[PDB]
Amino acid sequence: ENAETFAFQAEIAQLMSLIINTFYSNKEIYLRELISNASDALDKIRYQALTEPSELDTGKELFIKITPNKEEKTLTIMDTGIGMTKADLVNNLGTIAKSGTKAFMEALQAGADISMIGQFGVGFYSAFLVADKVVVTSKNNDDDSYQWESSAGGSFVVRPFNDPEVTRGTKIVMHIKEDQIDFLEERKIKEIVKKHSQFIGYPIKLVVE
Amino acid sequence: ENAETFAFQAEIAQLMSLIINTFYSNKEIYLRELISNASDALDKIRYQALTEPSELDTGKELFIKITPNKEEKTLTIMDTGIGMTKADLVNNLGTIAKSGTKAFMEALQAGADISMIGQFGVGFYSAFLVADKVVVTSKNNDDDSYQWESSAGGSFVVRPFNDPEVTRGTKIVMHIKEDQIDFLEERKIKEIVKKHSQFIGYPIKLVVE
Ligand SMILES: Nc1ncnc2c1ncn2[C@@H]1O[C@H](COP(=O)(O)OP(=O)(O)O)[C@@H](O)[C@H]1O
Ligand SMILES: Nc1ncnc2c1ncn2[C@@H]1O[C@H](COP(=O)(O)OP(=O)(O)O)[C@@H](O)[C@H]1O
Ligand SMILES: [Zn+2]
Ligand SMILES: [Zn+2]
Ligand SMILES: [Zn+2]
Ligand SMILES: [Zn+2]
Ligand SMILES: [Zn+2]
Ligand SMILES: [Zn+2]
Ligand SMILES: [Zn+2]
Ligand SMILES: [Zn+2]
Ligand SMILES: [Zn+2]
Ligand SMILES: [Zn+2]
Repeated sequence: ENAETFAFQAEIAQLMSLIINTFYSNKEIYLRELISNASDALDKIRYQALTEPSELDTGKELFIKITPNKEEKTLTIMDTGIGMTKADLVNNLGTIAKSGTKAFMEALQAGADISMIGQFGVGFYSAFLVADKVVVTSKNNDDDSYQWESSAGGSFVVRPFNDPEVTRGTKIVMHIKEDQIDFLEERKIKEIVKKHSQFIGYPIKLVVE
Repeated sequence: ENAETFAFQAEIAQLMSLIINTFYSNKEIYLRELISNASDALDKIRYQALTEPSELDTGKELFIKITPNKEEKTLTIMDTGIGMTKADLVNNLGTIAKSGTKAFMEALQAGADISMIGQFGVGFYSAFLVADKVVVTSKNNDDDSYQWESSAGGSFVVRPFNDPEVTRGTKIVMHIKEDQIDFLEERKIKEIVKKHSQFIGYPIKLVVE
């Protein structure tokens, strides 16, 4: 079937614009948030396999892999976690109100740090701190493989998409803003993971390109 | 199926090598060769539709589209020509010897201009003058959609791949070398097309991304 275009719930769109359009000095927290989302997805498939071992027929190895691509100005974060169905992508990454959204916009306006984002249940949108466009390819055992994509602007699209690397899990491809390309450096990624994601229970693989 | 890997026939591998590893000025002829190939593919479907109009059920509009992406350092040339089956990709872009290959290598080493490539029946490999990697998505009415990819290793891969943009024809994505990013400029492209591809009988659309 075709690409379908969804609107972001209104407060999510406002938060996005505020995220993209306001200077923050502490942008590195996007990586903490996305790694923390991958870890939760990994937990969920790990616990599921304790009663249902065949949920790992789509891949036993549980990990996160980070791939900076300086030539193309993309940062990719992939995990072999539970993945998201078409409905999860539509429901969890844009259309449904989140209770923390509006509160976080108000906290930011009052001068709170951007690093609080995860506490408000909207950590995924930290990707827009460093990215102009974000593409999410995801395959859950209960659905076919789909792709969510948004350049902000109040809407996102979801289309069918098969990636032979994603047999179960989520690949997030961030298209890095010109003023944020520092985050594509091997050394910078290593430092941020080492300093802010040192307690994650899965291997984090960093591949250079 | 999944990805299959194919060795280039020996002389083609040697020609690709000579082409990537020797400095040539007049690299700009790659665009002329690729457009000429697109124009041939357009002609073939055009003539086919004269007796089998249902060959145009997969798209009536006959054109070429050029898309530079400076961010991603890619240049895309796309046509709605006859397209290539899996077998065409495998047979016509690498595995079968062409009689002009060796003759072209010796002509090059004897100092002939790179612009003569087309006259030797090997115009396609001019893409590797400006690109490190070339990815070809093609769909022919007699087969499923497939993708050919090479970084000139002495081999190429062919995998299944659907691109909603290609319902019939061919899309060439060139990953442009660091020193050749000038070819991504709107001004330069138009000027190369205006001077060297002047008499092509199909619309050539340029889209700036
Ligand atoms: N890597 C992922 N794999 C599976 N689902 C994810 C992934 N990243 C995000 N999601 C889904 O998107 C939702 C929103 O993420 P986020 O905005 O970080 O909020 P939170 O993690 O606080 O729930 C998650 O709860 C989860 O359902
Ligand atoms: N855009 C295209 N669409 C369909 N077939 C193509 C395309 N480009 C190249 N090919 C196939 O690859 C072959 C090799 O092309 P090339 O190396 O330029 O040689 P020639 O064009 O002299 O045949 C072509 O003959 C054609 O069969
Ligand atoms: Zn989160
Ligand atoms: Zn199930
Ligand atoms: Zn479904
Ligand atoms: Zn990009
Ligand atoms: Zn800097
Ligand atoms: Zn430091
Ligand atoms: Zn830090
Ligand atoms: Zn040709
Ligand atoms: Zn590239
Ligand atoms: Zn010229």
